Amino acid sequence: TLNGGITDMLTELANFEKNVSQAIHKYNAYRKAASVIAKYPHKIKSGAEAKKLPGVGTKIAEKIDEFLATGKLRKLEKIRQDDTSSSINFLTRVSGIGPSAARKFVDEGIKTLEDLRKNEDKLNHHQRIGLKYFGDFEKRIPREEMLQMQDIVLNEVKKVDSEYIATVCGSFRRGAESSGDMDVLLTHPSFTSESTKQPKLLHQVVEQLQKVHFITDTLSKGETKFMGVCQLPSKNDEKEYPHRRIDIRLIPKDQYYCGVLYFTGSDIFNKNMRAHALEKGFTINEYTIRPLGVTGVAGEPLPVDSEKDIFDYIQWKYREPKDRSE
DNA sequence: CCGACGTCGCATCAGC
DNA sequence: GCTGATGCGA
DNA sequence: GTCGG
Ligand SMILES: Nc1ncnc2c1ncn2[C@H]1C[C@H](O)[C@@H](COP(=O)(O)O)O1
Ligand code: NA
Ligand code: NA
Repeated sequence: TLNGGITDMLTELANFEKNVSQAIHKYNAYRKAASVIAKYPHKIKSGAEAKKLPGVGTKIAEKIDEFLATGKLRKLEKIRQDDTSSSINFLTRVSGIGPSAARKFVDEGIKTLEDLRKNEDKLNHHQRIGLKYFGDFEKRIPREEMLQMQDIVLNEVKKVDSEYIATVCGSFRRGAESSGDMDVLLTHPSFTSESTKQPKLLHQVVEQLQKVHFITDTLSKGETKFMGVCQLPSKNDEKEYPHRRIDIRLIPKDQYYCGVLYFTGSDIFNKNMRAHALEKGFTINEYTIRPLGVTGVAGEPLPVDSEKDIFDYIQWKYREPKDRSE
């Protein structure tokens, strides 16, 4: 209502720049421009007013002038009508098809899901699974579902080994009523840096979840990370729950809790905590915490074993995930 | 002017 | 066959 | 595209 019309404009140009022009840097720029505006409690009456905000320059200021004066963006309308560009942006929506594949497909005449089904012998394992759950992937995951899903993973991860620590991070940790992705992090005492690579640990857990029919498909799998699809048990009378995305990541006990807080969020929280860490003399790198020197030479990573453990370094108190928004 | 805007493990591909 | 670049996803 | 050395 306020600046929703402008934000929608910037977000469209953002996706265009990512999928069509393949300019991730201009994509992030347009995305950042829409962010600061979405936090502005006032109706932007002119581009000059918007340029004041960090992330908005002259180009975006001029665009707003046209959007308010004419009622839309002239350059944006040409993009929408352009069959070639509008189709490329669509194909990328499919998990597996990126900005490169989408273009290669359109050149061959493949532009829709219907056209994809015909030429399925041209899609790899990932691209096929994506097409299969095209809609199920674009749907949001309610907290209640996340809770039910969590119990299963926790029950199965402990049922296979009591020394397994698994915590679902992300928006879920912050108490979000939604999620859209099930990011799980796990560790074991038998895995601590110096310890040799463990292709048995992650594989062990994955097999157990597939054993109870939770994990349906697999996008990619290795010795440390896992990416696939999952689904809750079919309910009586009612229709079965949609297929959801799930990522499992094995992390050492030395980088576990340090890696937990990072994936716990938020995106703004990481920035504020990264800057404050440097103010005291420490530097965060997702994995460990290093005490830099007078010239900035990071030293030997100091021991970490908990969530508050890291706060007991930068003179900060334990801030609850429900408040780690900013 | 003009270069920096995170990352990185896994699957597919190129070249040798 | 092995090595190394490129594409993809959060 | 937007910022800052
Ligand atoms: N450019 C860049 N650098 C570093 N981290 C980034 C960047 N862009 C996004 N993110 C992080 C911020 C969130 O923790 C996560 C997305 O959360 P999700 O719930 O998966 O949408 O990705
Ligand atoms: Na600005
Ligand atoms: Na895609």
